[PDB]
Formats: sequence, C-alpha cells, structure tokens
Amino acid sequence: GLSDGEWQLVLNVWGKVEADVAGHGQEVLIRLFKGHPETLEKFDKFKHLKSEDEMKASEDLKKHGNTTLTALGGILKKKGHHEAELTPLAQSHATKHKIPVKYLEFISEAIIQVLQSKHPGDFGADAQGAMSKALELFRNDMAAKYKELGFQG
Ligand code: HEM
Repeated sequence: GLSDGEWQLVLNVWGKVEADVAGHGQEVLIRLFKGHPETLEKFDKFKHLKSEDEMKASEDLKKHGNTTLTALGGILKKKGHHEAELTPLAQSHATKHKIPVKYLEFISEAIIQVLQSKHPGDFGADAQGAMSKALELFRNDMAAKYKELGFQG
C-alpha cells in the first residue's frame, strides 16, 4: 500500500530494531502499559506489575516483547502481501486473547514512540511517515480479518 520507496524506509528502520529486538520489545510494552493501563489487564502474568521499575525488571515482559516484535517484523518484511502471516495473528487475538482493534492502535503508537526515543537521528520525517502508514495498513488488515471472523465486538 506504500510506495516501494516507503517500504524501503520501513525495512531500513526495522534493521535497527533487528539489532536489539528484545530491548525494543520491552520498551514498547512498557510504553503501552504506561500509556494505557487498561491493556495490562489483558496479561495474566503482568497484571500485577505496579510500576515501571517492576516492568523493567520482568524477564517475562522482555520475552513477550521479543515475541511480539519478532512477529511484527515477519509481517513488515512481506510488505503488504502479508495476508498469510496476519491471519493467524488476527485469529488468536480476536478469538483467544480478545484484543480490541483500538488496542492495536495503542501499540502502533507505542512502537512509533520507542523508535523516536531510541533513534531520533535515524527516524526522521520520512521514516516516521512510512512506518506510520505501514502500522496503519497492519491495523486495517487486522480490522478487516476481525470484521470477517465477525468481531470488532
Ligand atoms: C503489533 C501487534 C501485535 C503483535 C504482532 C502480537 C504478537 C503476538 C504473538 C506472536 C503472540 C503469541 C502467539 C498468539 O498467542 O497469538 C501474542 C500473544 C498475546 N498477545 Fe499479542 N501482539 C500484538 C498486539 C497485542 C496487543 C495490543 C495486546 C493487548 C493489549 C496483545 C495481547 C496478547 C496476549 C494477552 C497474548 C497472550 C500472551 C501470553 O502468551 O500470555 N497483543 N501476541
């Protein structure tokens, strides 16, 4: 959905995340939990973290962040011919974890805020715009799969 050029920007900033997937993954879930505390409640092993000090110290949080970003990089690498990899994710999220589309917007924001915080240099006006279109396509495709399995509610 982006131009070839926009995908390139997207894969190029993602190259930075790939050099530290779990430290970027940890910081994204801390930003999401801190930003929207209600999301935390969706996680049984984190539901009890009461502060950012406890979130930073959690081994499990760091793992789950690695898991989350590893899965999103597999989707981003397919540029948009990503139906196959998105499916299973829409399936588990809609049906087993029961994650509203709204929360996919909250995590897209937490992603942009960590790339901006960790790579101010590299994540300039054009990289930010290309990653925001890429996360919006992701969330639109997830919403599409949700309304299909017949959720969104
Ligand atoms: C960038 C968007 C996301 C991606 C790529 C992603 C990826 C994953 C993956 C790969 C798993 C493990 C497999 C599965 O159970 O499907 C998972 C589990 C899970 N996800 Fe997500 N996720 C995303 C967003 C969210 C959001 C926004 C929430 C909640 C606010 C969430 C809640 C959960 C929960 C509750 C589980 C089960 C965790 C566990 O095993 O205890 N996910 N997610």
